[PDB]
Amino acid sequence: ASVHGTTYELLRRQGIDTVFGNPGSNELPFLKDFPEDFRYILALQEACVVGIADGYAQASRKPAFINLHSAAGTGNAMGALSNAWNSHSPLIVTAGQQTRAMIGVEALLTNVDAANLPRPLVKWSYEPASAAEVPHAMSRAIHMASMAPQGPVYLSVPYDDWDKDADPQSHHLFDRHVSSSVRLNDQDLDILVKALNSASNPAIVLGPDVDAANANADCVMLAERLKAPVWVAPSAPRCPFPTRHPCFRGLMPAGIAAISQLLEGHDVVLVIGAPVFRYHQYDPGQYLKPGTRLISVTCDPLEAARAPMGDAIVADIGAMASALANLVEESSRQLPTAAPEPAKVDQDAGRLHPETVFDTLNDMAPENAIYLNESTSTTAQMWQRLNMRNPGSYYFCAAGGLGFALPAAIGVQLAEPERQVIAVIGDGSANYSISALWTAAQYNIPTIFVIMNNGTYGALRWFAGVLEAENVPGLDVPGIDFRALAKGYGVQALKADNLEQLKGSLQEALSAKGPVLIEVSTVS
Amino acid sequence: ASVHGTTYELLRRQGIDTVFGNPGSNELPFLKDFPEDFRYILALQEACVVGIADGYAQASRKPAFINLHSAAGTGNAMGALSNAWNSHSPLIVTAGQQTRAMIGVEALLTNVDAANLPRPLVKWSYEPASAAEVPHAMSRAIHMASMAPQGPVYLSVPYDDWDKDADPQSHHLFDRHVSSSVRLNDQDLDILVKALNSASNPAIVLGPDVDAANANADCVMLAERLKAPVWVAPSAPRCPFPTRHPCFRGLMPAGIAAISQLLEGHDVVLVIGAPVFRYHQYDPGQYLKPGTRLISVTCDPLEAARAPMGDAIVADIGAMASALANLVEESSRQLPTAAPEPAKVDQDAGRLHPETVFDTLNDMAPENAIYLNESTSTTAQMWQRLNMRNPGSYYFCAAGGLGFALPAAIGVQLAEPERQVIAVIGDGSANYSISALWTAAQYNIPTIFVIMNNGTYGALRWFAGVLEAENVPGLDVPGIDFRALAKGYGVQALKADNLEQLKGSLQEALSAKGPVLIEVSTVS
Amino acid sequence: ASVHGTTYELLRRQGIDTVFGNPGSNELPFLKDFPEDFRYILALQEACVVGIADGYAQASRKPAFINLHSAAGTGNAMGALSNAWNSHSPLIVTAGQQTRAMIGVEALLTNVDAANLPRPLVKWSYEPASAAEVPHAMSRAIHMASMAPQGPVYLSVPYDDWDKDADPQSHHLFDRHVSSSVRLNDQDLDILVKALNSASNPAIVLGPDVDAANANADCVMLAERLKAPVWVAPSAPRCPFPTRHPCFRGLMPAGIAAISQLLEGHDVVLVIGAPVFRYHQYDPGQYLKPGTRLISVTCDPLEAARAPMGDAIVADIGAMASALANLVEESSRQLPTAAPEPAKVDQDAGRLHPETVFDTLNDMAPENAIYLNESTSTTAQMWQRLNMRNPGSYYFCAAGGLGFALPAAIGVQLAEPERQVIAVIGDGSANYSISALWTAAQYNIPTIFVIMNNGTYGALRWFAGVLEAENVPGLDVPGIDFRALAKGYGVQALKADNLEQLKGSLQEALSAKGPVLIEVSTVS
Ligand SMILES: Cc1ncc(C[n+]2csc(CCOP(=O)(O)OP(=O)(O)O)c2C)c(N)n1
Ligand SMILES: Cc1ncc(C[n+]2csc(CCOP(=O)(O)OP(=O)(O)O)c2C)c(N)n1
Ligand SMILES: Cc1ncc(C[n+]2csc(CCOP(=O)(O)OP(=O)(O)O)c2C)c(N)n1
Ligand SMILES: [Ca+2]
Ligand SMILES: [Ca+2]
Ligand SMILES: [Ca+2]
Ligand SMILES: [Ca+2]
Ligand SMILES: [Ca+2]
Ligand SMILES: [Ca+2]
Ligand SMILES: [Ca+2]
Ligand SMILES: [Ca+2]
Ligand SMILES: [Ca+2]
Ligand SMILES: [Mg+2]
Ligand SMILES: [Mg+2]
Repeated sequence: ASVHGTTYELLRRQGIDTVFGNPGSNELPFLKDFPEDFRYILALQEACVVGIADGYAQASRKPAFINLHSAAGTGNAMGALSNAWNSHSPLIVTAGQQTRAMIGVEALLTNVDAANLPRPLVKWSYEPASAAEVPHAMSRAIHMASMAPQGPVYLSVPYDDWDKDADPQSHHLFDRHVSSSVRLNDQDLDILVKALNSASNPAIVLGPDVDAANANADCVMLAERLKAPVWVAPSAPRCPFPTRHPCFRGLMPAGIAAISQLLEGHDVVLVIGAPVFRYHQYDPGQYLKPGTRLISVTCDPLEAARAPMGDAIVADIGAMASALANLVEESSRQLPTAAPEPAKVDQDAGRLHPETVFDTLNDMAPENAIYLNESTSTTAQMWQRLNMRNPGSYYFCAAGGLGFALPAAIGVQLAEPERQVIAVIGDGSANYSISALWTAAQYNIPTIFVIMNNGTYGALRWFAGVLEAENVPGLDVPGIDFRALAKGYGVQALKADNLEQLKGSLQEALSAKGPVLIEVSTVS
Repeated sequence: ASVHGTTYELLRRQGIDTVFGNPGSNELPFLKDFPEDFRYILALQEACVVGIADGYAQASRKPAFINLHSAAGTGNAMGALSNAWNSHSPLIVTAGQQTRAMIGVEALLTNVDAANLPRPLVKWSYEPASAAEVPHAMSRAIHMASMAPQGPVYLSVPYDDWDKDADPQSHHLFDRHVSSSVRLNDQDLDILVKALNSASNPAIVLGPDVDAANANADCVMLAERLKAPVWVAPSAPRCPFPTRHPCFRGLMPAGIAAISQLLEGHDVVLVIGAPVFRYHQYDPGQYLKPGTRLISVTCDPLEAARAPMGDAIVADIGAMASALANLVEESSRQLPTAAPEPAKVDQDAGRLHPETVFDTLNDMAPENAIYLNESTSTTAQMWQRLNMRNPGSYYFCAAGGLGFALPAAIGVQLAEPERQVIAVIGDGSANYSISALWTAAQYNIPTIFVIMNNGTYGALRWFAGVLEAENVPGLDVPGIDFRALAKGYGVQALKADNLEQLKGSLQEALSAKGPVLIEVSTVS
Repeated sequence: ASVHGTTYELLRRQGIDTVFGNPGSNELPFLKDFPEDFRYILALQEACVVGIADGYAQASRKPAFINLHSAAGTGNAMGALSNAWNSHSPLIVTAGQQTRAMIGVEALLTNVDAANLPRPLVKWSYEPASAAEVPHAMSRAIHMASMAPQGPVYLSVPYDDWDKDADPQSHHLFDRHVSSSVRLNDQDLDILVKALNSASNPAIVLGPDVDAANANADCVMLAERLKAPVWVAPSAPRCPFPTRHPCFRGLMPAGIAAISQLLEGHDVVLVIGAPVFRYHQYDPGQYLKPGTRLISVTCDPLEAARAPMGDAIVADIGAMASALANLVEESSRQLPTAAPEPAKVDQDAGRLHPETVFDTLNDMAPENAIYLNESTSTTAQMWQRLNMRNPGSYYFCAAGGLGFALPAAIGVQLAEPERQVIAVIGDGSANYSISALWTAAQYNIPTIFVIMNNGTYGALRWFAGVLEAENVPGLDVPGIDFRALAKGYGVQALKADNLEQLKGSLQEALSAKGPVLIEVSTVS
């Protein structure tokens, strides 16, 4: 067998059947004789390739396989890798290298010092020392991406390796099963359970690894048993809990003082599947108020190590959430009361308040819709106004890096064909990965893109006001016609200049069989 | 509180009370006002510092704290870090940096790009961005070293940081408990147990992480229940099993073909706490013969990912070994028969055969002795001839890097004052870290050093013969007087030119109250 | 031709005929069939290997070739590389790697992520992607080490590559000549010369790259023409000027305020072949006083970039010094007056003051002696008391990293067999690379080692006093018998407890035909 044949068998045997890519010359020998049972999803720029793959992996809860061109292609994707690192996305990033005979002279297309290029944004990065090692290196990549804490990995392959003979002993790679589905030993788990049962006013904080693990339902049972309020950890990349469940308390503000105040009076705070904490704004104060003990369950040693407070347990979130949900006592305390309905913001017949947009989406979208957020000034309102009952219903750039949501919404839609995906994206954010739209058109992936157009980088204008910063350049982005951009990449385009048009446009988008972009005129 | 005071409180609160070090100017502000409840162990070169700390950590089964001088001191220790990485040794390596005001100009003693210096031999490497971050960075270092898979970490601290005010919120660091004591979820554990119970001819292979976890006794119960032979995984850094237990089958040869042949006929091979496998010699062939399934339990994702065959589970070795030992059925098969006694090699009244040395050590040493091996051509015979009943009884440079055993034997002896440590070290190996002897003298740490002196790099001569390599320079090391070197560093010195003198010397060494070096004239 | 044959031809053709090494298994296939016209110099630990090679390269003013064993051997040498980086030493560091077929599984002796190991202490670091690339990679290593600014490089080679067929086109590598012998263009050079000619009170500061370039005599002519005082830049690794020339003003103190004060009143300060500046102690103040302009000529962009003041020119020091010396006008100012003779410190019949030692060395040593300094508390006195008329007469660990001088003195002596080398080394420093003594004995390299024994890390005690630091552990090193250590490695040993014995011992050492160590009892 060739290295090419053995590697594709490995991938198939390990459950991979889709390649997200932008091709180049170093990759043609890998991509040739492309197996009939595999799918290739082309995107026009590598941030888009990786974004699409990322959404696909996150939604599918399985690794996604990527093929990029050498250093320039990998480099174009590195902002996308920043997000993937923070979301623990299992991405197998492969890139082609020059033929081994031309690496030394640094011929054009040579990826110099290749394994260092994507660092520090990958779990593992490697270029094999021989062609026969490639299948083994690919196996390592698959498992490194897939083991807890999941994350992106990188493999560079000289293009002449593919046609070489594989090692017959590579067959032992095909069916390897590697598990990290582990939980705290029984003795120490019993101690934890007793601490939760004995708490007088527990609280629960959930992060993205709960949704990644599909531990949402177990966390609901845990919160109902403990009669505890539930918050989503700050800067949330995913939604880990039904947002109209009586226990839900919403998104935590991303500040030290604000979180310790929220937790005041709670004697035990159990954090699951989140860093402690992904703060953002400067908000100095106490990490915890006196009287609060924090206990973190994380899939990631790096999270456990950097938490400035609390005990931690490093384990699989699915295994731990299931165990905890089934072991804790049913408290006789009263179940928390559901959050009140959000207020309706006054809306005239002119430009749309973002609150209006979210309320209308929540009114019209199916109950199993999936939302993506890259409307950076409106996140708090979005979290308050969308009823997200199901797992896998929300994604936000986990490193704050713009250019995620537009391609990721395509990948999510590919992963979940029966769930309408709706990406809510600011006019600023929409540009970073605008060319991703083409992939939705070409493959007829019926994502809905809602562009919130207020002509400015609104979150930056706001922060400049907080800083009392004057004379800041580059905050406005006037003069972008998003309907024309949609037409440019073959996506049906609609406008909404007022509420009546928003409703009409959303009705048309929801029934459409292809992707749709709606340009919404929002308040400045 | 100062950064100095807060950091030492953190260390004390986290169980650290000993600093292994070689001082320098960037470190004086850390070392001043040294707490009265801490111990400083000086060594004369940094390979020795780290070696001593490594032995201490491995034997104590807890982190060891190190302080080195900037780049040159760290660099002198990097061979020692190569071994520590492979043995999963929890070492907290700190190094002082220039004052922040002098870093830019690269004043003498500036550690340039400091965090990159020890890579790739550390789990985590960091220089804090401010003085008030130092306690938090130290906390990260402690936990990163201590979480599974354990390993060395590195922290560089500008010397002016120590006197600065600490953040009062650093108090939340002091009592953090971080656990990775996890095991496979119940459903999948039951599947594994059923596979072991249903095996017709199981075998067990154990590596160093069993001894590190003190899982030895649980593995004995597991092997007795399964009626299975037990091997030690190749290139063994530690001894995970009683070497005269009826199930013990010794050290596996470090070759692909040799191991698959040994495992032939065994339908299930359970590997615990080892890489799959730390091969050494070129010995191409099948990774496994038809009919053998391999299952690996490892504490290290990197091990699980690179295994070329078998299923893997990433979990704590102590937790998994205890669970497996208590869940498997008692097989009705006959218990394996103990290995026969080793042959007595003919010995005249002249230079000593290594077999003779090991037999005599085994005859005279206490049953709870601890051995270290850095006699590279005699390892197989050592493993056959020493009855090691207890955990923590054997150490060998885990990366094959010479210069470990002499300092590590001092650290092991410090960790286990009631257990006589005996380091068996070749004349070649003894030089790498010879100055470590001084620490044993100064602190009166009564390690016994047995120098196997045959005048040559014997393992290299042997391999040159295997390669049929002629005209290889640098293989002989004549003209070293080890008694004179011992006197140089204040260690009592004895000679053994024949068996009678070996017995006499060992009797004197075993009764001595200080360290002793015995120079043994072994066969060329 | 094999890769082995082609590589050794390349080395020979490029002027390399000596391998400094400590062997291992990954290196035997390189070292076998060792050419009859090459020399192998064995040392017992890799800090010693590299130190010896470094001294050889610095003194010979040509690259030195090193062969180390994989990661552990390379790691043991990294403190030595810290010094080599700072001294711009052209060192070609090669290390053997596992056979390509065993790299993936990380067999014992695999150097993982090899090219990252010695970073950031090398100019270039690389592992070739195929066997046929090895000669080309070796060529790159040779030239990268040798081009200005010179420095260490690293090459890792899988051991199976050596026996493979080489590319016949590798013959184009053999006779490549690569020059960096460049100087400032004529127009800008004329501007510089006019600035020097028009200065009313110029000063000159010289660093180690002057001695490396053998630009010493040109700098003498330059200083005589400009009638300018000459200082050696701080933390001096080499001596760039005759120390009894009337213009010489000695070693600059390594402090910001102290240097700007020394330069006050000098309208133009020309720095050649030094960083601006290798400060050490904290001595805040002005980089330059008003009225002083600084101009730096450096071979190193990194030096030019980080200088906090002055203009800079990046060029070859030899070419620039020769051009400047021959272009500047002869000033009619009076030649500076020679520094006065140093004072004779009172000396009783007891332990030796370091001043006494240096005065006696200067009285008895040949005029073409070469000195090395690793007596860290006595450097200022050494620089005042030794008349060093010739180039290549002084070496001091360029990064301050101890363990340089003892092995480097052996390498210097090998490079300069007609020049008596005298290494003056503190009792603390002597231990770091003590095993290097064996190489001097085995090869009969007649270096003289003068051990200044005061029982303590005196420079650290002094600095602790400056800091007013109490309770600093680890500052004393009692109980080392250096005569016994010398005997241990086969080096003739002498003692000097008083001045009469010092003179007697030095007379015997100077006439000896082998290496000699003198243990001198110096004042505490
Ligand atoms: C790749 C990248 N570049 C720059 C930023 C900085 N960024 C933070 S929010 C913001 C404005 C985004 O504007 P828009 O999408 O229109 O949303 P709005 O803030 O107006 O709601 C920008 C540019 C970023 N996070 N990522
Ligand atoms: C730091 C380091 N340098 C070099 C080697 C290569 N090495 C492998 S075994 C060997 C010989 C050791 O000789 P000795 O300790 O006398 O034992 P013997 O082989 O004679 O039993 C050497 C140098 C190594 N493993 N580590
Ligand atoms: C590898 C290394 N480790 C530690 C130091 C810190 N160091 C600075 S000077 C000094 C003392 C050296 O003592 P000695 O050689 O006896 O000379 P003295 O200071 O007594 O003159 C030490 C350990 C260093 N520079 N390099
Ligand atoms: Ca509504
Ligand atoms: Ca799907
Ligand atoms: Ca906007
Ligand atoms: Ca016996
Ligand atoms: Ca103990
Ligand atoms: Ca030997
Ligand atoms: Ca005199
Ligand atoms: Ca010469
Ligand atoms: Ca001293
Ligand atoms: Mg990078
Ligand atoms: Mg490094």
